Amino acid sequence: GLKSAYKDNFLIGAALNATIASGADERLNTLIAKEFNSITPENCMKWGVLRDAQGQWNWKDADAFVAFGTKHNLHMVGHTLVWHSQIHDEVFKNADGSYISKAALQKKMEEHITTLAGRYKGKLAAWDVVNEAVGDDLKMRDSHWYKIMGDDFIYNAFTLANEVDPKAHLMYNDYNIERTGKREATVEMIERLQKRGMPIHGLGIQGHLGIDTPPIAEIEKSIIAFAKLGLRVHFTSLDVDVLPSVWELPVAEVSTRFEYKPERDPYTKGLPQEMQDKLAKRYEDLFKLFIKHSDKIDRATFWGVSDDASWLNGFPIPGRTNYPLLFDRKLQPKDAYFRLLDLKRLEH
Ligand SMILES: CO[C@H]1[C@H](O)[C@@H](O)[C@@H](O[C@H]2[C@H](O[C@@H]3CO[C@@H](O[C@@H]4CO[C@@H](O)[C@H](O)[C@H]4O)[C@H](O)[C@H]3O)OC[C@@H](O)[C@@H]2O)O[C@@H]1C(=O)O
Ligand SMILES: O[C@@H]1[C@@H](O)[C@H](O[C@@H]2CO[C@@H](O[C@@H]3CO[C@H](O)[C@H](O)[C@H]3O)[C@H](O)[C@H]2O)OC[C@H]1O
Ligand SMILES: [Cl-]
Ligand SMILES: [Mg+2]
Repeated sequence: GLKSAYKDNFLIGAALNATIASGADERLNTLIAKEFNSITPENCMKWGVLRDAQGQWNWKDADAFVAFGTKHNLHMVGHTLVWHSQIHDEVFKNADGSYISKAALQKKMEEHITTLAGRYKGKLAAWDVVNEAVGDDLKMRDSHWYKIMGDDFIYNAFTLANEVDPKAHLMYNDYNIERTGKREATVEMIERLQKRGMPIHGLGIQGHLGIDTPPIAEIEKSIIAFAKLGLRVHFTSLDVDVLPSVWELPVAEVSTRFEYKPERDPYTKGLPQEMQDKLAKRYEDLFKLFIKHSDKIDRATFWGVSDDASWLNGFPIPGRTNYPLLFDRKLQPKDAYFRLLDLKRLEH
C-alpha cells in the first residue's frame, strides 16, 4: 500500500473520525493497516469536543484513538492543543461576554496542556500545539486567545507542551500557507518566536487544495521557505476540492455563497471519468513535488480515508457530494491512488 511505496520518503497518514477509530469496522481496520503508518484524530482531542463548557473531561473517544494507534503501531499526531475553533466561549469569557484576565486564561491553558499532553506523553509522537494563528488578512488572527494573551499564547503553548512531553515533535499548523502573503507572514512569526527561544520542531501545511489552485510552484516556495527555518515540513490535512468554488464570488453573493444550490453540487450521481482524470493528475503533480523535496518532508496526511467521511461534503456548503480523497464511498481506490503508487513503482 501507500505507506510502503513511500517508505523511503515520508510517513503516509490519515485523519480518523471517532467511528473509525473505535475499531469496529474490520474493512477499514484492514485498509488503514495496509495504507497508512500515521494517524491524526479528526475531532476528539479538540478542546470543545473533549471537554464540556464547564471544563469537565470525557476521555472515551480520545482513549479509543490512542488505543487504535497503539494496537496497529501507527505514528500518532495529537490535534490540537491551542486553537480558536471548536472551543467553548466559556474558556475566554464571563457569562456577561467580558473577557477573563490573561492570568486566568494562562492557568486554563496550563491545566489543559498538562492534562492532555500529559495523559498521552510518549504515546503520541507529535502535537499540533497551535493551529491557525495567522489571519487571512496576514495579521495575527484576532481570536480570543490573541486578544487576551498576545503572542504569548503561542510561546507559552509550545513551552508548556515541551515541558510536559520533551520527546514530542511539536508543530505549528495552518492553511493557505502554501500561498504568497500568508507564507511570508508565517515565516516572520515563527522566526521571531524561535529567536525568543520557543521550542518547535515542525511546520504543518494543511494542504486543503483546490482541483486547480494553488499551483505547484507556490506550494514549492513554501516547502523551501519553511525548511529554511530548520523545521521538518509536514502536509497535514490533504484533500482536493473538486466542486464549484464559492471562495471568489462577487460582493452581491458574499452572504448567499454558502447556501446550498444544485448548480454548486453537480456530481451527486457520481464523479465522471474526466474529473477522475483531473483529480488523479492533480494528486500526481502534488506527490511529484513531495518526492522532489522528500529530504524536507516528514509526512503526508490526508484529511480522511474515503470520500464518504470527508469534511468537504459539508464545508463550506452543507450537504454536497464531494470527492476529495484516495478512496471512494465503497472504499475502493480511485484513479488518483494508482497514480501515486506508479510514481514509486517506476522510480529510477
Ligand atoms: C470564521 O472562520 C472561517 C475562516 O475565516 C475561513 O478562512 C475558513 O477557514 C477554514 C479553512 O478554509 C480555507 C479557506 O481558504 C480556502 O482556500 C481558498 C481557495 O480558493 C482560492 O481562490 C482562495 O484564494 C483561497 O483562499 C481553503 O480551501 C479553505 O480550506 O479551512 C481550514 C479550517 O480549519 C478553517 O476553518 O472558514 C472558516 C469557517 O467558516 O469556519
Ligand atoms: O457538527 C460538528 C462539525 O462542525 C465538526 O466538523 C469538523 C470541523 O473540523 C474539521 O477538521 C478541520 C479541517 O480544517 C483544518 O484542517 C483543521 O485543522 C481541522 O481540525 C473536521 O474534519 C470536521 O469533522 O465536526 C464535529 C461535529 O460535532
Ligand atoms: Cl469525530
Ligand atoms: Mg506507543
